[PDB]
Amino acid sequence: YSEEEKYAFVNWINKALENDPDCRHVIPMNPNTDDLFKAVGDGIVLCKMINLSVPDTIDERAINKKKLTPFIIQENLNLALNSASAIGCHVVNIGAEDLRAGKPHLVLGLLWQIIKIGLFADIELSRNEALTLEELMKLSPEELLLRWANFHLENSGWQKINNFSADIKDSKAYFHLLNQIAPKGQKEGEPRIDINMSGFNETDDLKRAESMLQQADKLGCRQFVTPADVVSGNPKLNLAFVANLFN
Repeated sequence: YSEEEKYAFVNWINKALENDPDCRHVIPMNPNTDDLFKAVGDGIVLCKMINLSVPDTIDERAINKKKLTPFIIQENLNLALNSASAIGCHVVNIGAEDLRAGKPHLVLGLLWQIIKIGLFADIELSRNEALTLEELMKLSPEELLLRWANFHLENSGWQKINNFSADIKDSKAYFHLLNQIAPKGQKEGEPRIDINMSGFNETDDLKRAESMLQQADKLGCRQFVTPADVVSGNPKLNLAFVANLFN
């Protein structure tokens, strides 16, 4: 199974459910161990995540938290599966038992589907003034994102990209992106954040991804990729990192 996805998903979930009063028994998880696989076994985390991607999908009142017997748990699990299928996940290949047993590929497969949904949703249910608009509307989340990236990419005089894997491996594009995407101080009350462009000339691709990521952190966006995932052009993890900068 992908250790890189496991790790990425742990740090995302730890951040997402940091202050949830119902997950204190399991959050923060250790990204280097297989506790992501055991943590999922009671259904609570999954249900919670579903509502983060699509609000009001599961009633909190319907999730069982206290005194979890085996039956209560499978109820939690089946509820997670039925609701996820309902928001668009392809989960026909999994039942409560597989989750209860923490099967890697299955757990990582379901988690991604829920995460992607919430990542892409914001790009969808958010724009209008932010943009024939009707035609741009008929544009998929991923293409709309490349359109959005390339926009900032040219406003900074850097060349455009055609993808988020092979094209982003050296961090030079991500650097100008962060640079253009950073707060400028003009709003209700969000202060400017200027990012350090040194690191851009790091020479070692891996040392530049670290520097780039160090800057993404200032924005609160150091998620989904590690220097290694940036340099290997991981498509899934690099797509999620970019969608999050939009989001």
